Amino acid sequence: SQIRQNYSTEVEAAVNRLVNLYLRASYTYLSLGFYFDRDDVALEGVCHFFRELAEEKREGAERLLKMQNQRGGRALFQDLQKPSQDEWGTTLDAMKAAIVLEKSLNQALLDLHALGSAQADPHLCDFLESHFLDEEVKLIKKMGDHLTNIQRLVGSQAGLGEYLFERLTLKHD
Amino acid sequence: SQIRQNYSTEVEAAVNRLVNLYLRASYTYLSLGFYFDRDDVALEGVCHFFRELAEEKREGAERLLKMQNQRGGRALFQDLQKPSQDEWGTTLDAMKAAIVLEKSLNQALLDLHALGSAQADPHLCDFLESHFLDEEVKLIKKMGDHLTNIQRLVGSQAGLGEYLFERLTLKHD
Amino acid sequence: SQIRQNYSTEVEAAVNRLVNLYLRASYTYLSLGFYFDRDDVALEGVCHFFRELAEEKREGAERLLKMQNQRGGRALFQDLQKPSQDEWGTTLDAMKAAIVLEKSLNQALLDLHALGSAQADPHLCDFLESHFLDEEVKLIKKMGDHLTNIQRLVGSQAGLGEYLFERLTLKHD
Amino acid sequence: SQIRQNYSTEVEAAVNRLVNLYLRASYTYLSLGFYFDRDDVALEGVCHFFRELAEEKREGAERLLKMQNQRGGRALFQDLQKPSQDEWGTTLDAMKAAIVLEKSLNQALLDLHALGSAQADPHLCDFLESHFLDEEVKLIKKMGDHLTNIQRLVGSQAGLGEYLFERLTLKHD
Ligand SMILES: [Pd+2]
Ligand SMILES: [Pd+2]
Ligand SMILES: [Pd+2]
Ligand SMILES: [Pd+2]
Ligand SMILES: [Pd+2]
Ligand SMILES: [Pd+2]
Ligand SMILES: [Pd+2]
Ligand SMILES: [Pd+2]
Ligand SMILES: [Pd+2]
Ligand SMILES: [Pd+2]
Ligand SMILES: [Pd+2]
Ligand SMILES: [Pd+2]
Ligand SMILES: [Pd+2]
Ligand SMILES: [Pd+2]
Ligand SMILES: [Pd+2]
Ligand SMILES: [Pd+2]
Ligand SMILES: [Pd+2]
Ligand SMILES: [Pd+2]
Ligand SMILES: [Pd+2]
Ligand SMILES: [Pd+2]
Ligand SMILES: [Pd+2]
Ligand SMILES: [Pd+2]
Ligand SMILES: [Pd+2]
Ligand SMILES: [Pd+2]
Ligand SMILES: [Pd+2]
Ligand SMILES: [Pd+2]
Ligand SMILES: [Pd+2]
Ligand SMILES: [Pd+2]
Ligand SMILES: [Pd+2]
Ligand SMILES: [Pd+2]
Ligand SMILES: [Pd+2]
Ligand SMILES: [Pd+2]
Ligand SMILES: [Pd+2]
Ligand SMILES: [Pd+2]
Ligand SMILES: [Pd+2]
Ligand SMILES: [Pd+2]
Repeated sequence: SQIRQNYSTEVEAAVNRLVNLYLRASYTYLSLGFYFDRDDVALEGVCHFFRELAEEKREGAERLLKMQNQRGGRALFQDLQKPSQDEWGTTLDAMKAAIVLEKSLNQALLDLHALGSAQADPHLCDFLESHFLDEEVKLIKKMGDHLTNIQRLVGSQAGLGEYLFERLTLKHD
Repeated sequence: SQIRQNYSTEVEAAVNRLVNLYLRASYTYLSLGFYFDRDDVALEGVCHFFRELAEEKREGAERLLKMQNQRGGRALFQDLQKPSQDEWGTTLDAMKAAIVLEKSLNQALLDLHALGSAQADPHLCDFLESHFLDEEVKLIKKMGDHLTNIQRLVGSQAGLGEYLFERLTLKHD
Repeated sequence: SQIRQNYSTEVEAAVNRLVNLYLRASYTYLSLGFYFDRDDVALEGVCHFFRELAEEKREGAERLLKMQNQRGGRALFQDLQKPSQDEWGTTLDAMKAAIVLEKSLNQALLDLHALGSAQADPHLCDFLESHFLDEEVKLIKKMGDHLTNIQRLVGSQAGLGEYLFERLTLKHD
Repeated sequence: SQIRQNYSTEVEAAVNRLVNLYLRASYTYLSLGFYFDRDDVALEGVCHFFRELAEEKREGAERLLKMQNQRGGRALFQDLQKPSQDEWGTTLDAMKAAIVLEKSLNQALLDLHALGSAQADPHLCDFLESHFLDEEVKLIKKMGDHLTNIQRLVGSQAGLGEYLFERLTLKHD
């Protein structure tokens, strides 16, 4: 209790929930990544795109935890539920699932920001702005762009389009 | 009056008060620093920790003054009261006094931010966020950590614990 | 099914279970790390030791998943249960909990190796040997050493001993 | 006979057979490589992929021979039969033939390892593990991945898919 100042029990609880959501997202991306690495799926560009996102979500959770400790709150961890699917279908299906996931994280961030604004907590506000809200927007725009390109490349020749997208948009170094 | 825009007389007065509080804090840290440099106290790690904080508070006051001029307000200086003590007791006593001081500065920042939000002044809001609120949080967490370690090192052997903290946590380059 | 060769359904299931155990361990270390970063605990050496172990357990899970895909098995993820404690007591308590955890992972590795030897699967054997069994042994020896030193430093002056261990054994760069 | 120790006549014979199988494989890859270099086939990415595999199989045979001499066994060479085909069809046909070949080599390695484990010959075991079993697994996963991508790229437009795979997956420096 020695440092805690202007940090409500409600914000503290909502930051712990958000941490669980970011770790859940990280776990979802780990599964997406290993799915595309299956010898019967074998799209390497799609597998590391999803593995970079896993790392990013884990880092987001870690930033939230550091902040919680900086404000004198107490981290409380809960079970992490498994990803929503065991098999993720096509690149199109996966990118759709990813956007749905990012939008749910975005909405949780907005819900937390609204809470902090109602709680008169400008530090929370500035933290969430500078570290999460803009990265989320940029990420969702990128996924939106990917999805449009995937979608354009379907019809008639789906195997061909899925290969070319991975080779020409996704793949790497 | 040629540039001043959306900058109330109330915010202007509160920024001048905050400048006085930061200079008061800087002066308090100058005294803490020279106290630990006394030949009958002689803890050099504690003396420069407090001298870096003096510089930081002075710079915070200077940032506020620059902003006041940028917005077309007018700096007005008042007498600076002397620090609350002439002798600061133990490292434990001093770190406690320092935390009390930072928390009072933090609360003044929150009070100013609330004022600026009530005044519809988003520039003030962004200024205080990006430059003061987060640094204050980080500083108070660091002092909290120090205090916990000091506290742990007492009982039975206080001289020994105060020496070891200065040597092993504080001291320097 | 195009590549899978000499890889039983039993080994595949046991590798998925082991992956869950390594991720659980990683999560346990994340919680231990943030616990020691609390302003009312404030032992930084203990916090990053535990954060390096979190990364190591995550990497172990990832190595297992890559192997599973190399052999044509299918990764299946389950819920990750939360760590066994919300508060981890002293450095001594924490190091004890860590050793218990590593020994349970070690035993799971031995159980999997025995399975693979009973299944006539020399690739599994060589994989587990070269990548997990020796690292586990080395890690447990290191934790054992830490625990002995912690234990030596208690009696009479526990706060002092816990500070000195963190400063002189643990802490860092 | 001056050095030979714990090395059975049965293992020695099986190592000579395995050497013949690796040289046969190397010869098969030499033929696959020159087939794709025909002016009426002309897929350069597919031709050097197969030429790197020829070199790798030759090196595997050479490693086995060196080991045989290290253990005091005697290399005995037999006729090398010609590859199973004179013309290898499409890239798809060829990659399928390659996987069949690697899996037969893998099975021969497992059969030799089982022999050495039944013969109480831990050196053989460690040799085969560290030098052959893992490389074989990794190679077969890579071929599996290739085959999946080839397969995806067929239907309707086979010429186009075979060109794009060679250009975008296979080809080189
Ligand atoms: Pd506290
Ligand atoms: Pd991958
Ligand atoms: Pd990648
Ligand atoms: Pd990847
Ligand atoms: Pd990658
Ligand atoms: Pd990348
Ligand atoms: Pd706000
Ligand atoms: Pd905000
Ligand atoms: Pd704000
Ligand atoms: Pd003016
Ligand atoms: Pd000094
Ligand atoms: Pd100093
Ligand atoms: Pd000094
Ligand atoms: Pd100094
Ligand atoms: Pd310094
Ligand atoms: Pd505002
Ligand atoms: Pd603000
Ligand atoms: Pd604002
Ligand atoms: Pd398969
Ligand atoms: Pd830390
Ligand atoms: Pd550390
Ligand atoms: Pd740390
Ligand atoms: Pd660290
Ligand atoms: Pd380290
Ligand atoms: Pd074995
Ligand atoms: Pd083994
Ligand atoms: Pd073995
Ligand atoms: Pd001999
Ligand atoms: Pd060629
Ligand atoms: Pd080539
Ligand atoms: Pd070639
Ligand atoms: Pd070439
Ligand atoms: Pd090459
Ligand atoms: Pd063996
Ligand atoms: Pd072996
Ligand atoms: Pd062995």
